[PDB]
Amino acid sequence: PAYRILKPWWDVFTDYISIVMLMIAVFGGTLQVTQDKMICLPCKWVTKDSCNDSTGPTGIKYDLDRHQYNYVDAVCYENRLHWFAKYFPYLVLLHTLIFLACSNFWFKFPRTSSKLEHFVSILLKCFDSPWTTRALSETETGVLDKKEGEQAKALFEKVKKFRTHVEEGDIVYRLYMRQTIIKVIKFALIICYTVYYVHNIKFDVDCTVDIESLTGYRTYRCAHPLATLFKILASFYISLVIFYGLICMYTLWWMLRRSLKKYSFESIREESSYSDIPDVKNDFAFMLHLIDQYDPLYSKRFAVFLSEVSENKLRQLNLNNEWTLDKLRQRLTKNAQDKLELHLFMLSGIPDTVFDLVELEVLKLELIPDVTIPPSIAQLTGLKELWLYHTAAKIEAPALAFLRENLRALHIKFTDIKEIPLWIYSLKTLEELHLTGNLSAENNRYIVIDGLRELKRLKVLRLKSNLSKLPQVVTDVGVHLQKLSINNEGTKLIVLNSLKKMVNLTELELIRCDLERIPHSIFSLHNLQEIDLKDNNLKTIEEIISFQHLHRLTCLKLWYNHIAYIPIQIGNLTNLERLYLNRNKIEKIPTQLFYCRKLRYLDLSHNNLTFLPADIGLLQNLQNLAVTANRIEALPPELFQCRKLRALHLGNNVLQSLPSRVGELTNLTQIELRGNRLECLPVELGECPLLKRSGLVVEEDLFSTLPPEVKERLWRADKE
Amino acid sequence: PAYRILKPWWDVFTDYISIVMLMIAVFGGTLQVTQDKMICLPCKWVTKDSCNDSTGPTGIKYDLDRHQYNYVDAVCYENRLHWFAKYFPYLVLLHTLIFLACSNFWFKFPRTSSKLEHFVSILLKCFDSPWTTRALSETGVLDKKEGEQAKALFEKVKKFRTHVEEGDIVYRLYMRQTIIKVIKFALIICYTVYYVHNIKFDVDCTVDIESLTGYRTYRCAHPLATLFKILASFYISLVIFYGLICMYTLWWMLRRSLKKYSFESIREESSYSDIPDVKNDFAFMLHLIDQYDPLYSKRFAVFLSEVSENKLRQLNLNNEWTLDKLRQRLTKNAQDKLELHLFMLSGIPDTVFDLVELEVLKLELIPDVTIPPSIAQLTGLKELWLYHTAAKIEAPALAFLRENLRALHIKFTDIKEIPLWIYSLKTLEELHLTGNLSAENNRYIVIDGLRELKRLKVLRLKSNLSKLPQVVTDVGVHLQKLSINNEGTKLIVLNSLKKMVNLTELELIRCDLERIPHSIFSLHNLQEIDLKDNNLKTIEEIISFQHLHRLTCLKLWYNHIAYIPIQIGNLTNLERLYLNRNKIEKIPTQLFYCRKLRYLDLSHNNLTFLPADIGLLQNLQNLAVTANRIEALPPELFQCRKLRALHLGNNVLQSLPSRVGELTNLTQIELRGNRLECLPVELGECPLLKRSGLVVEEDLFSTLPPEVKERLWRADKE
Repeated sequence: PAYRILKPWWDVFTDYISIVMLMIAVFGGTLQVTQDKMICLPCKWVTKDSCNDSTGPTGIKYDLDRHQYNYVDAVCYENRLHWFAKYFPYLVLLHTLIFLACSNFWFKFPRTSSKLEHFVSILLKCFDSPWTTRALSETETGVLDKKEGEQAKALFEKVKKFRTHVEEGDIVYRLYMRQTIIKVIKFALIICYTVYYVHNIKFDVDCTVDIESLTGYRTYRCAHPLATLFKILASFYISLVIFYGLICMYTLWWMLRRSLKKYSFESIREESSYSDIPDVKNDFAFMLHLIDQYDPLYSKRFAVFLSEVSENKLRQLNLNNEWTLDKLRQRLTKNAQDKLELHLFMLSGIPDTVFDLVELEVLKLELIPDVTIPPSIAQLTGLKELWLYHTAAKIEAPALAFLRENLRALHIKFTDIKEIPLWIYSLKTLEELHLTGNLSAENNRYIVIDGLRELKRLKVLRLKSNLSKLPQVVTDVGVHLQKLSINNEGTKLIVLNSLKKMVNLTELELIRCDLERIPHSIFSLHNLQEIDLKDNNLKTIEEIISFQHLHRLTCLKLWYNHIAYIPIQIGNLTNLERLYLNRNKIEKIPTQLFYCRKLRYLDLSHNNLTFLPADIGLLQNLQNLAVTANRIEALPPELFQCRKLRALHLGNNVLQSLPSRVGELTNLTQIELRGNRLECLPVELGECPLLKRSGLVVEEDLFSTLPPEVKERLWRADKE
Repeated sequence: PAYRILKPWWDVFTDYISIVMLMIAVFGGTLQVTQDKMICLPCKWVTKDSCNDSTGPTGIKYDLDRHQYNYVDAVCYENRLHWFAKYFPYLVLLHTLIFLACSNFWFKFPRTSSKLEHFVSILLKCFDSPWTTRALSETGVLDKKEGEQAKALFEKVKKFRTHVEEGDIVYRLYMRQTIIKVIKFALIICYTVYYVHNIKFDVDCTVDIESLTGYRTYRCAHPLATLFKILASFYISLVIFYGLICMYTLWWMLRRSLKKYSFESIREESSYSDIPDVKNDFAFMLHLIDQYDPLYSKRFAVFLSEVSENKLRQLNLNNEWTLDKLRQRLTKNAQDKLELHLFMLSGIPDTVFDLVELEVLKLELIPDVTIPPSIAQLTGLKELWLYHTAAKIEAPALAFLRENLRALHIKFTDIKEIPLWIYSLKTLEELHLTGNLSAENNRYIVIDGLRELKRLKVLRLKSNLSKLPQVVTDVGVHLQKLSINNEGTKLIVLNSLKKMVNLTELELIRCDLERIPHSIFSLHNLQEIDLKDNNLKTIEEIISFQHLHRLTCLKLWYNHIAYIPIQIGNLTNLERLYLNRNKIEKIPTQLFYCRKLRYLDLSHNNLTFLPADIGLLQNLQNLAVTANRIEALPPELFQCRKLRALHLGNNVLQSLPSRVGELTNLTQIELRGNRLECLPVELGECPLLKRSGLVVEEDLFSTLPPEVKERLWRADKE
């Protein structure tokens, strides 16, 4: 079958030498059996127990009939002919048979026969893999048949299983080594003893077989016809045995000096450049040096298929066949900005059809190990946002230039600096960046982001890296930043009075920065209009008067802090358009906060607030408000003065009764009252047009107290 | 075994000769084993160890028993008979076996055998290819799968050619085998024909055994000597024949130098020039196949040919794409033209030339494409887009396009992706260019043929131009519209543009001027101007625009203009003006002196007020001040009745003035992004405005009276 490739050249030569020696053995045996005789004649005069050997001549007569000739020849042949010459063909036959047995014993031993057949078959079908040729075709990738992809995946699995199963055995090598050694030693024996005894084949033989009572003679001389022929046959046989021994020594040295238990594949990965080709362990690399002696092409083809880069490409082609464009545009979803976005999570790579999703607007990556980005992403022109999460993705120069002028927002969440690609700074049209993952590492701080300056158009910079310091580079790029945002996730952000350098900062948001106060740099940042200081642990905030520097100060947030009182100086902060001070420890409300006549949106939930002053109606321009989880017990009438108010959130308070003045508020749309000890509700609450039952967040039992007309009105307003 | 085709006629003849030689050797060996003896008679009258041999006849009695006769016969046969005469059949057997071994060793040599089986298996399937028959028939329906198999066969042929042409092993082995056969035949002719005289029927032996026999000389008859003589004569004749054949083959191999295959006959007959000579160890195989049957060599040359591979790829692509899928993919572009666009295809499917309804064709990364005369079958085409698609043209296609192409879009990553024959067009009017073409010492040389477009009237140069080219300046003496976008590169004109007095609309996008050059003032015929993203901060140069007596539209948006110079009041001819994404904060009253103004965009600015002169612009129809800081709408805004779309989003509007219903002509308004509180009830009297034109949220929509809600739903519905 395929066993021809197992045998090296020196196996063919030895097999044919064995065939020739077996043939001469058979011919010698069949000739020696039916025709070998020994013609003996008596010696009349015997000198020194040996034959004397000393009118027309006459024939001597010995008075012996033919039957006596037969008897004496038989006896002389039986006793006085060397057993070496008599049994030559059978000895040669035995030597050839045992040589054949040693040659093919492993072929007939079922322990290793399974390994041999499995290895040769798998090598054949891997040399027959169309994927192997395509792997060296590149020495851009095409497409693999989905069925051929399945076949190649199954072949990969079977090859890995066979490697693990066979690299551990280590018996075939031992068997062939033993066979080689046995062949060498047996050749040595049959070249020593045969040549030692070869002179014993003589044409004439003197036998004194000591038979007189039946013959009357003592010594006899005999001619054996086949002595010349048998000597020639023995010479040819021992010459062939010498050749066999030469082959045995060659094979033994080749196997011993090579040390072929490990195969390095040192040329193929140096020529095809596939470093991901692992070396072969014992009982396997010997099987591969054998094939190399037959043909190294099979070795190269099999090593290419054992390569891991080949595995990556085959798996990527399987994925490319696996995904379809229609289902991709089906799964495309609206992101937090309601733009067409599909989060790429738990995916090793990217199918090649998805790069036809030209309508993609926002992208999100997650758990993708360094996927290659072909310029086919250039089809996805609308992609203005990207969310990088734990992915060291790799792009191509056309795709790089495409995303340079097609990306305006970006969101990086890297577990390491290497996960952020180096050519991101060439994407200079980027204006919104969202960084995550610690880059404030020791002795390499802010070195990679030194290229953030080069993003000249960077205008929104969201940072979550436990920033304990404001970088000089981030400060310099921040002079043209319109909105900077830093999330210290509990770490103490420090500015070293360098935040004031970013004068053109139109908005700023610091989350969990543990500032506990507002330095003069923030006040010196006059362009701030939207500001947040969440989880800064602020205790005293009376310095917000310096926020008067912010002439167009609109939104101010100091929520999630230790704040327990509100400065009277916030009265001079009339510019405040939006405010968010929840999750603090404030217990009262001062009359000065009501001077922020531009205030429109508010949130002061989860505080110890216990009353609502009469000047709340002075803040008419409010439209949304949240005061959940406080100590408010009654609704003052002035609270109902804010007619243009639309949304409310007043949960988890100690309120007990609801004044009918809530009916005065016509513009109300949503209101939260769940978490309060109310018993009866005024009917006027159901006279607000924009307010509906869905807008009215309140307990069901209190709603049952209202007239059924109010219930019907709320439901029928909810219907349309 | 398919190796029978590997055997030339002389190989089979040598095989038959060796078979006959083996048969006669076996016959001689078995007969010599069974019957070869000598019958000896002693000579009583001996002269000089020679038989002198000098009343009815009486027999001679030599006083010898039978066993003595047997003994003396054996002795003389062993001693006084020539070894060659006795061992002739075994020498013959040795010669036959070694001849067979020299015949088969290369077949039995695994190194050569692997290559031989690989070559024969590849050649058989090449002769079996379903595409070889078609290709040699043409010297047409092709299933996709058979095309895949043909391409795989091309790949395997290339692999084998790369792998084995380095060999030079089988040739050397066969040369050595032929040399060995020839020299061995010569030796076994010489020594045999010399010693053949030794075979005689009768021999004389003076074996000198007298102590046992008592005689001097013995004459023995060998019965089989005549038979062995006949066998030897037949065998030597056979050896002569074998040597003739071997020497003929050796000379023939040493005559034509089979190491290189000229490979010119088929390339000249079937017209496939890309069938070059194969190397050593491959020209050997091709020569041997030629010896057997050159039909298989011709069937292999096609898949060695490179025109064949390209034709097979083209055939596979054309079969892959059908008319129905192309008509399904036929869409409409933004120019209201029926548009079919193709991207990253190997070639041109020829089923496309039945869709005459196509008007705009777009090519993108479709390499090695030539434009066939079949495009004359498609006359409805009017725009061609070549995006990094280096295309060559055939004569009828270019002739048809010269009278049937009007607008051309060329996008290139390199100069050579621009075909040089495009200049010969004479009905081409609109041209759009995409790609850098600046150069050092040879700047703007590819476009030296741009002059050859005398029908060019509309031009667009997005070519990374740091300078205005000379040839474009020359060709500008007949253009109508010139579009320039240097992709942020600063544009240099420097008195090289004013010659184009025929220009009516000039667009300078991202030219990075930062200030308007003087030459543009020579364009009296200029009517619509754009200077987007040119970092313009001072725009006083418009004082010279009084020369432009038809200056109707203007756009200076995406710049850094801090203020509006009052001289705008002189440009009454302006009817539209877009100035968004600028740093302007105040609006001088002279801006409202251009009563012809109808459209205006002031988005993304530092504006905080609307002057009461806004009503002086009665012709105004559309406005966009989105992302500004306007607090309230002065009722003068409502003076302009023919307002038709307003964009007030992302502003600080607190309430909508009740005069909203006065503007009957209004068709859209934007109010999301503004600090609005309640929509006025007058919003219910809008004649043409609908919910589609009402850009506002549902929570502010609920403030509308339910009658207004019903009216808005009905207007949106139909």
